[PDB]
Amino acid sequence: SQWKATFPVDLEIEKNSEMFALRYIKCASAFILDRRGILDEKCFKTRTIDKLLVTAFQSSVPAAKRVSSTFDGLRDAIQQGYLREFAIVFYKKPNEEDINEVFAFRFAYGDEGEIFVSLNNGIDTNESSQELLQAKFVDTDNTKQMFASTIKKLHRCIKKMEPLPQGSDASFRVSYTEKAPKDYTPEGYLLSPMFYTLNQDIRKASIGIVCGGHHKIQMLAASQYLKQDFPNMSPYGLSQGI
Repeated sequence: SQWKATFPVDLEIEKNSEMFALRYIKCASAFILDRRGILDEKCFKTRTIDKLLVTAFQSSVPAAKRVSSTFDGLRDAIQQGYLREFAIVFYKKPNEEDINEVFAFRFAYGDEGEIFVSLNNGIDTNESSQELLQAKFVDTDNTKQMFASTIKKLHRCIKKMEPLPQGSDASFRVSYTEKAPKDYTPEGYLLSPMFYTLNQDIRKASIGIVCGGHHKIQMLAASQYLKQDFPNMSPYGLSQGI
C-alpha cells in the first residue's frame, strides 16, 4: 500500500528514474483504460498507493497481460533515451487517423536542452514544450506528491468527459527522440510512418508533469468528449495490443 510497493525511491538515481518512468506510464494507462471502459472490467484491479486508489492490470487475464506486456519493449526504449512520446489513442475503425481521444505521455531526458515542437502531428505545442522544459526534479517525496496531484487531476478530467462511443478501438502509438536509429522498433511494436494528428478544434487538457531525476513525463490529453478545454481517496511505432 506504500509508495515503495509500486515505485522506486531515491529517484535522483538514473536506474530508479528509468524504472519509475516506465511504471508510471503503465500505471496511468491502466487507470485510463479502465475508466474510459476500453477493456473488460476484469482486466483491472484497484490498488493503493499512499492515500490514493489507483488501478493496475490483472495479468491473470489474457487481454490484460497482453496490454501490460506491450510496455516491456519500452523499457529499452527509455533506457536508451529513444522514447519521446507514448500515446493512447481512441478511434473508430476503419478510420485509424480520426482520433476521438488521446492521452499522451511526453518524455524529456536529463536536462535535455530544448525539444523540437512538431508542426504536423501529435498534441505538443510551444506552450506544452516550454512547461516540460521548465519542470525540474526536486526530491523523491515531492514526486510522490506530484504523482498524487497528477492522478487526482486525471481523475477530475475524466469525470468531465462524456462516455466513449460504443465499440471504440484503441492503439498505443510511440515517437522517438533524435537519438533513435532510423528504423528503431521497440520489441512488441510495429514500425510505422504514421503517428497521430488532431483536429484543430479538439479540446485539450494539460494534466501534469511528474519527474524522476533523469526523466520528466508530461501528460497531455485531447478529446471530442470534453465539453471545453480542461473517489480515488483510500519513424514511429504502433501497438494494437489492446
